[PDB]
Amino acid sequence: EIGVKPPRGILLYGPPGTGKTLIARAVANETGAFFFLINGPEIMSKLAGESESNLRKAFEEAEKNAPAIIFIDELDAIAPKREKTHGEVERRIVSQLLTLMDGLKQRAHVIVMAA
Amino acid sequence: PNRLIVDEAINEDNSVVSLSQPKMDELQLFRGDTVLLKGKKRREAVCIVLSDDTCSDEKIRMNRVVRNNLRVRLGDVISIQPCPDVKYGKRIHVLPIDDTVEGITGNLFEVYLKPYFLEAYRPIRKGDIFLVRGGMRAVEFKVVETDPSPYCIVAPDTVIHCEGEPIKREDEEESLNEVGYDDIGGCRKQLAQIKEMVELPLRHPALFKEIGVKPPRGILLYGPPGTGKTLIARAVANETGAFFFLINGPEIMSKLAGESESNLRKAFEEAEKNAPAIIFIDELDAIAPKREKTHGEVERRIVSQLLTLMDGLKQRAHVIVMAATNRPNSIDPALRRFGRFDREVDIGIPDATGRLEILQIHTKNMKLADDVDLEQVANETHGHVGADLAALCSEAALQAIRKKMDLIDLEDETIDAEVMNSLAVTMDDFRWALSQSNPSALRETVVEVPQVTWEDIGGLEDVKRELQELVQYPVEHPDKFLKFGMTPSKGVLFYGPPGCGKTLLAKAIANECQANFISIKGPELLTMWFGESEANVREIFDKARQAAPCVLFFDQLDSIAKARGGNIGDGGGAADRVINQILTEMDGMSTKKNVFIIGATNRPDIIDPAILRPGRLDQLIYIPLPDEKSRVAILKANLRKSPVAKDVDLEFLAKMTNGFSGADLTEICQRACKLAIRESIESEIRRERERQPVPEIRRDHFEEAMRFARRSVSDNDIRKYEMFAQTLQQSRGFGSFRFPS
Ligand SMILES: Nc1ncnc2c1ncn2[C@@H]1O[C@H](COP(=O)(O)OP(=O)(O)OP(=O)(O)O)[C@@H](O)[C@H]1O
Ligand SMILES: Nc1ncnc2c1ncn2[C@@H]1O[C@H](COP(=O)(O)OP(=O)(O)O)[C@@H](O)[C@H]1O
Ligand SMILES: Nc1ncnc2c1ncn2[C@@H]1O[C@H](COP(=O)(O)OP(=O)(O)O)[C@@H](O)[C@H]1O
Ligand SMILES: [Mg+2]
Repeated sequence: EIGVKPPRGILLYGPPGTGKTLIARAVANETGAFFFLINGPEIMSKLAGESESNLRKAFEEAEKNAPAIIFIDELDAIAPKREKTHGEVERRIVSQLLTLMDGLKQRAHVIVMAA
Repeated sequence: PNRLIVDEAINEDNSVVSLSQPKMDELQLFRGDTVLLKGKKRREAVCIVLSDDTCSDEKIRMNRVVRNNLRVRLGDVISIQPCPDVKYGKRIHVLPIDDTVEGITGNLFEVYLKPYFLEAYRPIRKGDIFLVRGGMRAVEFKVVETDPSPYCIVAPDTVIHCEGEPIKREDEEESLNEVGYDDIGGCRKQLAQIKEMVELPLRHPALFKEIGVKPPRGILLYGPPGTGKTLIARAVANETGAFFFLINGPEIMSKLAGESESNLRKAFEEAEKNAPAIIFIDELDAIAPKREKTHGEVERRIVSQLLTLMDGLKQRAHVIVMAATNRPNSIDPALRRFGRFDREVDIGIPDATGRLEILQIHTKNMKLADDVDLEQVANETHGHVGADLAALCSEAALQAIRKKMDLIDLEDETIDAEVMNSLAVTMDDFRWALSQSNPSALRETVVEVPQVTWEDIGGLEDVKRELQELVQYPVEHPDKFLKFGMTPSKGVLFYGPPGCGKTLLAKAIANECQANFISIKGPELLTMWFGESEANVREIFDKARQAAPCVLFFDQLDSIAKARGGNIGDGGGAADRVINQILTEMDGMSTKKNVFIIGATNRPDIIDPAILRPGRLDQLIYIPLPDEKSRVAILKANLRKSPVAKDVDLEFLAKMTNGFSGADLTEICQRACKLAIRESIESEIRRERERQPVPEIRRDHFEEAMRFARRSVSDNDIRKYEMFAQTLQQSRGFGSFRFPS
């Protein structure tokens, strides 16, 4: 009705153990729209190149099964500060995540949540 | 004459234009001919030209479909030219829009294309979108192949096939939402320069060949973050139809030896492969610092690679390399050479009209009420940058949303249409968003607003007028000073006994006046380091110079400014060296920007006279102890909000309070009200005690109040301030200036 931009990026931050994963599971159990969860350790465990494919496939499936709830638990694993980082694979994953974040055209009805 | 104002059609379908017959004679265009139209972002249209008796000479009548094709709206300007040599079509490929054929399972060809193309000889182009009625819902099509290309006349023999993959709504929405020259506000002159460097050689290279010069291939953009450098780059790249390649400084940088060089080489290889291209290197400052300044060899290696790449790039390629930086002085001077971004284009903080344009751009899609006024928001956002303005609009939308949550039920999926239509952006929403938004030009100098207004300040009417005039006359009336050919005054110093309103007169300007306010505590700028204390002075003035018109306020200026050379204990001359840095900033060899310097000092005699000369702090205003009339105004101003008993005679208090300062009167008001708090608290407690009053402060509260009050400034102290103001009078040409005869 008002033609505005919904906030696609939601960032939950705080001391650990507070229940961000608890909120993640609560959202997953109780959202009618499609849900798919990705973890920082899970992405980093995968070899070079396949993590690229995993992230792209996850986002593609999310926008395919619209609406979608994209959750990245332990985001700092996959997006360490570019000012202080060494791994080029991590740099490329940061660039890929940035591009995919900018990719949404808002007709995908896909929300991205970070803990 | 070719340029035409876009006008509404009356009976015209997708392939006819209705124009004035006199212009048909002027342009030598005959009825029934096929005509070529070009619009914004490189869109071409072929139409059968017709004449109309009701069309204005400068206007062209067209329907919605072609305007949507031509990406032009009513009031825009389009080009009209003959389109000869258009042959009949052999085989044309059409493809429908995905959202127009949802649920349609009929034969697209027979139902839609045949009635539309039956014996009509409609001209078409590759990429055209035309709307055809019929069936159960009007169907749009996208023309993807034309034989011949890109123009053909659809003859009856033209084999028309519509099979294939329907076009997604993604490309259609991108075409409308692709950035362009319209999405830029507040940078018209810089945009014109960039047009001259980029668009003109592409449009008319014949002029450059005639004069035999090669236009520069590099444009350097510098300004505060978010001012629109990347947006300008993308807009100029999209309008020229050049492949926009974006490079960020951090992601090029790598720990491995030579990897950043390889990244730059590969990027330039991709740009030279995909031509025309416009390389954009954001954060150029971090990637390419000064080779002699840096000690890490990788930075100098990156700079040398960039030099060799941009030098070998100029092989008559169609690639233009532009970069954005916050501070151009950090960039290596080897880059500033001929070529290698040989021209620098400056993007600044948006002005009032510029930010008004930016708000109009960012609210064109948004629904707005009739109560909301855009010029108001343009005024109130004093130092906001365009990105901040877009965030402001979004935050106001979410403001309306959080207002209207309580009406809508999140549980049910059903939506009410009237509740939906009620939703619109209101002025209150912009006010909230502005209250919870920051100016990025001043985000570093952030401070709370104590909310002081000119009506709050009691007395000082002559001094109040001068502050209004000095801050307002240049910015509000710039042509008037040009008419008289003299620059305005930009310096004020307040000296007086403590508590008389020196800080109030500055806290009023921070709110009322529409000028940026950067606030400085006295010893704030000083640093224990050798070269930082003077550097802090430089950066604070640079911040104020950037966000002009700005009011720079030096509270307790006596600490910063001393008569110089007083003693060797001043940090080994560091204190006296800070003076010299301030002296050049106020009055040095730089163009006088709209930076108004105000200083509030208690003791002015210690101030360096080089500060107090005209041109730095030219107007010295003495704020005395309030007089009988002034003390009345202070009392009324303080008790304006508080409920006061009618039997209180505020004029009587001012008569007995002979020498009390301004803060002394405010203490009495606070003390008088403080006792009234004590009385109401006890009476309320007594009511609780008995079970198991004073709506306005009475005159009885005042009588016990004054006996606690006292005079902050002694008689001897006033004499010192009184002595100083007398010297200024003695310095002037004696006697009231009387012109002879
Ligand atoms: N003319 C006045 N009208 C109204 N209130 C005043 C006036 N003068 C002083 N006050 C009151 O004095 C208090 C603070 O005074 P203020 O900060 O303006 O003093 P100042 O002259 O700048 O002193 P200092 O030299 O100590 O910094 C406030 O409560 C303010 O309302
Ligand atoms: N209010 C709560 N109710 C139930 N469980 C909680 C609550 N707060 C925390 N937890 C528990 O703490 C864990 C949350 O850890 P979390 O902070 O998500 O780890 P990390 O932040 O390191 O990923 C969950 O397993 C959850 O069971
Ligand atoms: N002159 C302008 N007109 C319209 N929008 C602008 C303008 N300047 C900046 N913006 C907004 O700022 C955002 C982009 O910020 P940008 O200027 O690209 O960052 P930076 O210059 O720091 O790289 C865009 O959303 C754009 O709408
Ligand atoms: Mg003060």
